[PDB]
Amino acid sequence: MKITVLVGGVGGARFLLGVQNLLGLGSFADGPSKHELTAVVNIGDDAWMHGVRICPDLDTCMYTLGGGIDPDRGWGHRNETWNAKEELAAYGVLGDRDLATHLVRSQMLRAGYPLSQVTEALCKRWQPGARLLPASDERSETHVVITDPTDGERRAIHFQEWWVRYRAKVPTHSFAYVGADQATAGPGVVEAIGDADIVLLAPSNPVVSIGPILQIPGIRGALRSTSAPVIGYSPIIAGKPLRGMADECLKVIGVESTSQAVGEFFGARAGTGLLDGWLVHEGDHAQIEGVKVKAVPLLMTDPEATAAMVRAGLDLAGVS
Amino acid sequence: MKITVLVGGVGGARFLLGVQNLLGLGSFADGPSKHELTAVVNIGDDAWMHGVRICPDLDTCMYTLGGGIDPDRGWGHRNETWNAKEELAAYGVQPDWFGLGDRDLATHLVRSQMLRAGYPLSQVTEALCKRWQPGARLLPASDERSETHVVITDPTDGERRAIHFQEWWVRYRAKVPTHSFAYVGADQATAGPGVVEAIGDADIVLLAPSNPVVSIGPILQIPGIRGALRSTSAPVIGYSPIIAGKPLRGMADECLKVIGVESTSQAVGEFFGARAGTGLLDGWLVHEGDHAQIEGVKVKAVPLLMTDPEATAAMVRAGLDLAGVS
Ligand SMILES: Nc1nc2c(ncn2[C@@H]2O[C@H](COP(=O)(O)OP(=O)(O)O)[C@@H](O)[C@H]2O)c(=O)[nH]1
Ligand SMILES: Nc1nc2c(ncn2[C@@H]2O[C@H](COP(=O)(O)OP(=O)(O)O)[C@@H](O)[C@H]2O)c(=O)[nH]1
Ligand SMILES: O=c1nc2n(C[C@H](O)[C@H](O)[C@H](O)CO)c3cc(O)ccc3cc-2c(=O)[nH]1
Ligand SMILES: [Ca+2]
Ligand SMILES: [Ca+2]
Ligand SMILES: [Ca+2]
Ligand SMILES: [Ca+2]
Repeated sequence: MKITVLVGGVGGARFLLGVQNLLGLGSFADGPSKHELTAVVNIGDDAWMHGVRICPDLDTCMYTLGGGIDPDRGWGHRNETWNAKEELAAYGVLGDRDLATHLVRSQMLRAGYPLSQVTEALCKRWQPGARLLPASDERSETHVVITDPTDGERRAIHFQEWWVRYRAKVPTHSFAYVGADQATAGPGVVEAIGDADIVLLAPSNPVVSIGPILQIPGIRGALRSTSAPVIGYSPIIAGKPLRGMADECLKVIGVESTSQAVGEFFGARAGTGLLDGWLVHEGDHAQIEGVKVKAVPLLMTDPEATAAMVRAGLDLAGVS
Repeated sequence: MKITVLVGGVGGARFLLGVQNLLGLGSFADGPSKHELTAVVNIGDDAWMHGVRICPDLDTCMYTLGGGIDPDRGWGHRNETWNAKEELAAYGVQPDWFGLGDRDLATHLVRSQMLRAGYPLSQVTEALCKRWQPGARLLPASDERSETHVVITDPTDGERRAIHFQEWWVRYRAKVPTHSFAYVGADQATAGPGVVEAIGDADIVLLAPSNPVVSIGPILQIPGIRGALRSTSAPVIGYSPIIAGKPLRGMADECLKVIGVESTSQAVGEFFGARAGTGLLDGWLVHEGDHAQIEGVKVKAVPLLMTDPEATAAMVRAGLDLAGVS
């Protein structure tokens, strides 16, 4: 009755919604449920900005599961304004509702509360119906090393600045996980991975959403050691118009945007890797030595479809 | 050439506007500027709230002179929204009694981040003023902390408590029994950069008709500042903030009562005193129809309503004239 999912980004929040729907948790609860959902949430995008601490993935899971996301925009609060952002532009340097979260979190961190407890405190308001554990209570911020065009020097940029400003506009060389080597697995993270009935890798971006969770010392070891089946979900959805575009962050590490490539990225637990099973969308193929591969529908069209997706993860692992 | 004015918030900014219109400064600039206006701004109301630093007096002048102030509120931005404040309420956090506007919050965020990175307030203020272009030099009385505290009888328990000015003013609206003010940090605060010099090199120094106990007073509590006023060669002209028989914006009467000073122009004048003896004033202007005696102080009844920048401009002229300054 214990399921733990590693997540990052909007897609992670959507996958958790499916988990909740299948198991009657959170918004989808009819009576008190038989299951506990634990999310090990990416902190690689977290940043100090404008004197306040911003944790996008933890916030996106919290708001999404708490039913606070705007149905028509898909991101951000309902009836959001960006007046504070507007004045910040005028000052020459982030919704208003979003800022309140930031002020509260910042006040807690500066008063000594670790992020895990900041998160629990915010979740008393949102009541996501899930345990959202930050991968780490220490800093571990995903950066991108570019060739800077002012002087030609390699520089590390915060992933967030890279994504808006520099992506596809200057040469990019690698990712750096700033602070990761000095970070420890956040409270409960190794325990949540060790005691689970099943561990699911959400179909988030493998490099910058699941990937940085894996750079936290202790987390990768937990995954290799745990007796819970580990089932990963492919993030590659073929069949789009013009056959889609390759993933920009997989490009940075020279990894093809195929279910086969992302699968080899995580690799087989039978070997040095992390996966016992690997789900791909129907019509897609992957053969990976040691890894059970199955094509099923993998579109998170709504919680009902994601619930089917989660159900197929249990079945491949053989978990009830 | 050089005018230095001690100011609070809404009233100091309003008086400062009069200075600007009289001299063709800031928003009122019509051709080459012949004058330099320096404001020494009260920092006694400054407070940390929700993890961000609030400087209401500096902000209100900054917003007012820069054409951003809320016309009917007198504090905070025009067309302000309060969604961020609303969300703080929804999270159930404290204090829920202090209005952090969404537009206003950006100032607080930029200011808080710069101070935390070691920038002194004076530099934060100049930086913020590059966007607003107030047309005046807004000097914090000090780059160090000097916050007015209020000794009340707390209505929860009947106990004596000290509260920050913000809680006295915003939460209780000065309606709790009030016993004294403490200028916590003033004796340890150094006069801000340029403040003593602006007082010394001024052709004239003007005390805006701001709140005497909680707006001008706390400036005068910074050790360096009071000496500059006494030791300066520029005449010091004060404006009574009390228009006897006419209630005015703010709680000046309540603040005067705490320090046991009658709400009359003569009493406020004597509060500040005469430079001939132990005081600070050379001159002291009051509203027409008001009589005031101050030994050592030239007192002149003149119109004293800040109804508009043109009317205030005349008020400024009457100080120059009483000082004998051109
Ligand atoms: N398999 C699968 N992957 C998806 C679906 N929707 C989105 N994704 C993947 O989710 C990734 C983006 O999600 P995420 O890592 O959470 O970061 P985000 O950019 O903030 O949304 C994309 O690279 C997609 O490949 C879906 O329905 N199925
Ligand atoms: N003489 C005079 N004083 C005024 C007038 N309008 C407001 N005041 C005074 O100015 C004070 C407010 O200025 P200040 O203390 O800087 O504003 P605050 O800090 O925002 O309260 C009030 O307490 C009033 O007594 C006016 O027209 N004439
Ligand atoms: O009465 C109020 N005055 C508010 N003021 C005015 C200020 O608190 C006091 O009027 C001054 O301290 C005294 O003049 C603010 C000033 C700021 O710079 C920033 C925020 C506020 C918020 C309030 C408020 O919520 N209620
Ligand atoms: Ca298609
Ligand atoms: Ca004030
Ligand atoms: Ca000091
Ligand atoms: Ca004293």
